[PDB]
Amino acid sequence: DDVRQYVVRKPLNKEGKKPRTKAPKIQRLVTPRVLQHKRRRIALKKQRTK
RNA sequence: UACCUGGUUGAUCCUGCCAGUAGCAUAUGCUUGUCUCAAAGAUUAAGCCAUGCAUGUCUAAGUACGCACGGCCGGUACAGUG
Ligand SMILES: [Mg+2]
Ligand SMILES: [Mg+2]
Ligand SMILES: [Mg+2]
Ligand SMILES: [Mg+2]
Ligand SMILES: [Mg+2]
Ligand SMILES: [Mg+2]
Ligand SMILES: [Mg+2]
Ligand SMILES: [Mg+2]
Repeated sequence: DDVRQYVVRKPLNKEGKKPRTKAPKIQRLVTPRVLQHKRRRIALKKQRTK
Protein backbone atom coordinates (compact mmCIF):
# COMPACT_ATOMS: atom_id res chain seq x y z
CA ASP A 1 0.00 0.00 0.00
CA ASP A 2 1.05 3.59 -0.70
CA VAL A 3 1.34 5.89 2.31
CA ARG A 4 1.07 9.05 0.18
CA GLN A 5 -2.52 8.08 -0.64
CA TYR A 6 -3.65 7.85 2.99
CA VAL A 7 -2.31 11.13 4.41
CA VAL A 8 -4.95 12.95 6.45
CA ARG A 9 -5.39 16.37 4.85
CA LYS A 10 -6.69 19.49 6.59
CA PRO A 11 -9.30 21.73 4.96
CA LEU A 12 -8.57 25.43 5.35
CA ASN A 13 -11.05 28.17 4.41
CA LYS A 14 -10.70 31.76 5.62
CA GLU A 15 -13.17 34.47 4.64
CA GLY A 16 -11.89 36.50 1.71
CA LYS A 17 -9.47 33.76 0.60
CA LYS A 18 -9.95 30.80 -1.70
CA PRO A 19 -10.44 27.36 -0.11
CA ARG A 20 -7.29 25.31 0.39
CA THR A 21 -6.17 21.91 1.68
CA LYS A 22 -2.87 21.31 3.47
CA ALA A 23 -1.05 18.05 4.19
CA PRO A 24 2.05 17.48 6.34
CA LYS A 25 5.42 16.34 5.06
CA ILE A 26 5.83 12.59 5.53
CA GLN A 27 8.70 11.61 7.81
CA ARG A 28 10.70 8.35 7.80
CA LEU A 29 9.58 7.81 4.20
CA VAL A 30 11.75 5.74 1.88
CA THR A 31 12.64 7.94 -1.10
CA PRO A 32 15.24 7.69 -3.88
CA ARG A 33 17.34 10.29 -2.03
CA VAL A 34 17.58 8.06 1.06
CA LEU A 35 18.60 5.07 -1.07
CA GLN A 36 21.21 7.16 -2.89
CA HIS A 37 22.66 8.41 0.40
CA LYS A 38 22.94 4.82 1.65
CA ARG A 39 24.46 3.79 -1.68
CA ARG A 40 27.19 6.43 -1.39
CA ARG A 41 27.87 5.49 2.23
CA ILE A 42 28.44 1.94 0.98
CA ALA A 43 30.54 3.14 -1.97
CA LEU A 44 32.99 5.04 0.25
CA LYS A 45 33.97 1.82 2.03
CA LYS A 46 35.09 0.34 -1.30
CA GLN A 47 37.32 3.36 -1.93
CA ARG A 48 38.86 3.10 1.53
CA THR A 49 39.53 -0.63 1.09
CA LYS A 50 41.09 -0.17 -2.36
C1' U B 1 75.54 73.33 33.08
C1' A B 2 80.07 68.08 37.56
C1' C B 3 76.98 75.55 40.34
C1' C B 4 75.42 77.54 45.18
C1' U B 5 73.46 82.01 48.62
C1' G B 6 71.42 84.54 53.75
C1' G B 7 71.47 83.52 59.25
C1' U B 8 75.41 82.33 65.79
C1' U B 9 80.53 87.12 66.59
C1' G B 10 82.74 93.67 68.82
C1' A B 11 85.31 91.51 64.52
C1' U B 12 87.64 86.35 62.42
C1' C B 13 88.18 81.07 60.80
C1' C B 14 85.18 76.58 61.46
C1' U B 15 81.57 72.56 62.65
C1' G B 16 76.59 72.42 61.90
C1' C B 17 71.78 72.85 60.86
C1' C B 18 67.59 76.28 59.45
C1' A B 19 66.05 79.17 55.27
C1' G B 20 66.66 80.28 50.27
C1' U B 21 66.90 77.59 44.44
C1' A B 22 65.11 74.24 40.18
C1' G B 23 62.16 69.91 38.57
C1' C B 24 57.86 66.43 39.27
C1' A B 25 52.50 65.24 40.84
C1' U B 26 47.72 66.02 43.93
C1' A B 27 44.69 69.86 45.65
C1' U B 28 43.33 74.98 45.65
C1' G B 29 43.22 80.65 44.41
C1' C B 30 43.15 84.57 40.70
C1' U B 31 42.93 84.97 35.27
C1' U B 32 41.91 83.16 30.32
C1' G B 33 41.35 85.08 22.96
C1' U B 34 42.67 80.86 18.52
C1' C B 35 44.06 75.63 17.22
C1' U B 36 46.22 69.96 17.88
C1' C B 37 46.65 65.95 21.31
C1' A B 38 44.86 64.37 25.88
C1' A B 39 44.35 62.20 32.03
C1' A B 40 39.83 61.97 34.60
C1' G B 41 35.58 58.68 42.07
C1' A B 42 42.81 55.09 42.66
C1' U B 43 44.13 57.50 47.78
C1' U B 44 38.90 58.47 52.59
C1' A B 45 34.26 53.87 51.91
C1' A B 46 36.51 45.91 48.06
C1' G B 47 30.95 51.80 51.54
C1' C B 48 25.33 51.55 49.88
C1' C B 49 22.40 51.76 45.38
C1' A B 50 16.38 54.15 42.38
C1' U B 51 16.04 53.58 37.04
C1' G B 52 17.40 52.08 32.00
C1' C B 53 20.90 49.38 29.01
C1' A B 54 25.47 45.90 29.00
C1' U B 55 24.59 38.08 25.58
C1' G B 56 22.57 36.24 22.22
C1' U B 57 22.22 33.27 17.88
C1' C B 58 19.47 29.91 10.91
C1' U B 59 22.01 28.14 6.28
C1' A B 60 20.50 24.90 0.01
C1' A B 61 21.87 21.58 4.00
C1' G B 62 18.23 18.84 12.24
C1' U B 63 12.26 19.54 13.32
C1' A B 64 6.49 23.71 9.94
C1' C B 65 -0.32 20.41 8.69
C1' G B 66 0.25 28.73 12.75
C1' C B 67 -3.63 30.62 5.69
C1' A B 68 0.39 34.70 9.52
C1' C B 69 1.12 35.60 4.24
C1' G B 70 1.33 33.25 -0.43
C1' G B 71 1.63 30.40 -7.05
C1' C B 72 -0.42 26.28 -9.66
C1' C B 73 -2.78 21.25 -9.59
C1' G B 74 -7.08 20.13 -7.20
C1' G B 75 -6.64 12.97 -3.03
C1' U B 76 -2.68 13.47 -6.86
C1' A B 77 3.13 13.55 1.00
C1' C B 78 6.09 18.15 1.23
C1' A B 79 5.60 24.97 -4.09
C1' G B 80 7.89 29.33 -1.47
C1' U B 81 8.44 33.60 2.93
C1' G B 82 8.05 32.30 7.68
MG1 LIG C 1 13.58 12.58 7.89
MG1 LIG D 1 75.84 90.50 65.94
MG1 LIG E 1 65.09 73.33 52.37
MG1 LIG F 1 39.58 80.45 12.75
MG1 LIG G 1 35.72 53.76 45.71
MG1 LIG H 1 38.67 52.30 45.67
MG1 LIG I 1 38.98 54.18 38.09
MG1 LIG J 1 28.71 45.21 29.75
